[PDB]
Amino acid sequence: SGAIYVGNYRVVNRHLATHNDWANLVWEDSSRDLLVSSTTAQGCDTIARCDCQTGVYYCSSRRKHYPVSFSKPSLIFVEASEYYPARYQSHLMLAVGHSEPGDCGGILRCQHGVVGIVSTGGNGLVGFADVRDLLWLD
Ligand SMILES: COc1ccccc1[C@@H](NC(C)=O)C(=O)N1CCC[C@H](C(N)=O)C1
Ligand SMILES: [Zn+2]
Repeated sequence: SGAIYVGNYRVVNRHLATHNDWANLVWEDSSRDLLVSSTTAQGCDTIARCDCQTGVYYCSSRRKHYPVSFSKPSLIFVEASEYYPARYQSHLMLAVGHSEPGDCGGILRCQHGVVGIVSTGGNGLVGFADVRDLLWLD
C-alpha cells in the first residue's frame, strides 16, 4: 500500500483504490495502473520533473529503502493477476530490486522529488508507474 499526496490530489495504484477514491475520482488509467482522487487537505509531497534514471524506493516487505537504476517509462507486458487480465502496461519503469505484491504504492524518489510508485515486480525485479509526465498534478 501507499499513496502520493500533492496539492489537492491523492495518487494511488488503481488496483488498490478505495470506495472513497472512486467517489472523488479525478482521472484513472487501467493501462498505467494509476488512479488520482481529490482531497480536502493540502498534500505533503512534491513531483520530480526530470529524466533521472537512478533513485531510492521504499520496500514495505523489508521495511527499508533501496537505491535503484531504472529504465525510461515504457510499454511492458505484464502477466494476468487477480486484478488485471494479461496486458501491456504503459509508462512503466523496471529495475532490479526486491518486491512482493503488497509492496505496490511504495514511493520511488530522486533528488528532484517523487518519480513514481511500485506497481509490478517478481523474481528480483521491481517496476514503477511513472508520474513525472502528469504536469496537472501541480
Ligand atoms: C509488486 O508487484 C509484484 C511483486 C512481486 C511479484 C508480482 C508482482 C506483480 N505481478 C507482476 C506480473 O508484475 C503483482 O503482484 N501484480 C498484482 C497487482 C497488479 C500489478 C500490475 N498489473 O501492475 C501486478
Ligand atoms: Zn530527478
